[PDB]
Amino acid sequence: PRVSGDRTIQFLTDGYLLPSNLRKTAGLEPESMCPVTTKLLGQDATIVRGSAGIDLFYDEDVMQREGAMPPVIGDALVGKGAVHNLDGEEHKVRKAQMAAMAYEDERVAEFAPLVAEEVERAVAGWEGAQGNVFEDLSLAFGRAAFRWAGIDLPAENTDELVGRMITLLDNFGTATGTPKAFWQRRQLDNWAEALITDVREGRITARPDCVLEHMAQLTDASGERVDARTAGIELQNLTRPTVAVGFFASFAAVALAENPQWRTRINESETGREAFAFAQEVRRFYPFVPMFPAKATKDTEFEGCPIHQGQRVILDFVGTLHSAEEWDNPASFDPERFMAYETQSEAETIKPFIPQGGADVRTGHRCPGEKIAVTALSAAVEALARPEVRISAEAIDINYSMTEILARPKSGVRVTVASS
Ligand code: HEM
Ligand SMILES: CCCCCCCC/C=C\CCCCCCCC(=O)O
Ligand SMILES: [Cl-]
Repeated sequence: PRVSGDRTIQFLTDGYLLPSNLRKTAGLEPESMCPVTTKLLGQDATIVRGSAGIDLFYDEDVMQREGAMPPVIGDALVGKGAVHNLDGEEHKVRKAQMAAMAYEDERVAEFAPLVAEEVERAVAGWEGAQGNVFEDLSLAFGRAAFRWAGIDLPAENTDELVGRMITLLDNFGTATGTPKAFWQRRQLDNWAEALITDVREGRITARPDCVLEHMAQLTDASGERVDARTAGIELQNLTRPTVAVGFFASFAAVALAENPQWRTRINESETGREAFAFAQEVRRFYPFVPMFPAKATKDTEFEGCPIHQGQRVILDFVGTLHSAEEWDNPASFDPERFMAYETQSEAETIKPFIPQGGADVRTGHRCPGEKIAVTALSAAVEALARPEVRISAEAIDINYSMTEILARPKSGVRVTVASS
């Protein structure tokens, strides 16, 4: 199945609708698991979804990531030289050091009380006042992430830096926004490089064993220190994605407005199980990652479709999370799907549940921050569910576009907390 011509421009016009539009234009039936091939950025790109597509995408014998993400997105979103761009043993060494920070249960346990405290502070700010879920909980997540990582700055400086991260996250995916995103990336990289250099030179003392110390000690496969700007880029890759949970928190507020019986169950629970299941089904249901790219390292073949060395293979995330072959009633928002699961580690066993990537965290490129992200999102769900939180139901607060990346309600979701 092929779609003719170069469809690069259609990525910007279609956003999250791009993969299902191309499968339709190719003549596939709805719910087909067949790959579809088009041209993007002057080369072939084959779009795959579902369990077999996951197995292909994460097969590092045939897939590489260097050069897969277009720089206009990647250099703004994750920065130059980031772990996302690495392959092979160098990738494994860098990823081990980053997963040691984000993915270890004891470090997650350190994050949990910090994010609960910052969420509670944001929500207290809504009392008798006009709050904004996206802006205020993204800020709360960023404050928690800096405290968690051992980045110790005056409150005004932290808020300003977290604000730059929000501006970057809110703008990197559009034609109008990309100059703003690249401006913020420049300032943040200068800031993080200066901080790493200050730690390495002894001008700033980092808490022993904190994330900041470990990023200052970041080394490559030969044992040599990574340069200071790259280390600062990796420090941002362990703090900015926590800020980005604000997108899921905005959707969670929408979902709580739309699912008042689940909201009641969360408020009446003693266990946190409903809030966890609700947070997971927010990550399954709402659009965040549209798709993600890799490049073939050698000629190969996938379900009768030839895959040429150097072409892109694009895993369609929305189409996997919403595949009727992989899920029962995928268009239904239903936290019961996850009520039998107790931890994020257990949720990893669900093969098509890939909101932050698939396969294995330490041996592949899968996100190492899902435990942090579910911790932050669950804290948000529990605080947003409380009955004194009044979530706006106006159209600009509830609806979101599928044709712009990233997606969120235009207003950010307006909220207030009832007060006496
Ligand atoms: C809104 C929340 C988040 C989303 C939607 C998200 C999504 C993703 C996705 C799609 C990938 C690429 C997976 C692949 O290449 O196959 C990824 C990788 C990564 N994420 Fe997350 N993430 C989030 C939160 C976090 C958090 C909280 C952290 C750390 C504290 C984090 C750190 C990373 C890192 C370091 C990588 C690169 C891993 C590698 O290439 O080996 N992310 N994330
Ligand atoms: C031709 C290449 C086609 C592939 C284009 C892929 C577009 C990907 C768009 C957005 C990726 C979102 C990644 C998740 C961001 C949140 C975590 C973070 O801050 O790093
Ligand atoms: Cl299911």
